[PDB]
Amino acid sequence: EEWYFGKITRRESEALLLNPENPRGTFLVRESETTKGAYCLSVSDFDNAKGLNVKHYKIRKLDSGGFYITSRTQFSSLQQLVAYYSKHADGLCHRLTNVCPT
Ligand SMILES: CC(=O)N[C@@H](Cc1ccc(OP(=O)(O)O)cc1)C(=O)N[C@@H](CCC(=O)O)C(=O)N[C@H](CCC1CCCCC1)C(N)=O
Repeated sequence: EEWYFGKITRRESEALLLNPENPRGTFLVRESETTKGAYCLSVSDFDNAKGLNVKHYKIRKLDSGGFYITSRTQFSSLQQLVAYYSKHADGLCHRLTNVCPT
């Protein structure tokens, strides 16, 4: 239940997002399974080559500071990241739209 999904798997994230009900920009935030201390923004997309597909963006945190996907654009928290990208794609595949249901 969203937007923070905590310790779900990459593949489980993907199975959730890829519900055909879900529009482009459907998203969740999870822990990164593989980088410890990182988080992950997982977003549903579409192209006519791949069809329905998902992109994953690592969210790093500086020790000393803020959260980021790109290091020139930082946030003092995860809700501020999410609020930003809800208004602007700014290099993401798509603007954040629905939170992932379930
Ligand atoms: C295999 C994979 O998904 N890697 C992920 C990263 C990841 C790793 C571990 C995670 O943790 P976990 O193991 O739990 O999933 C979660 C996510 C990945 O590279 N995404 C791509 C972007 C999505 C895509 O275009 O696909 C990525 O960073 N692009 C970078 C940077 C691109 C830019 C684009 C402009 C805005 C700032 C980012 C690159 N190439 O310069």
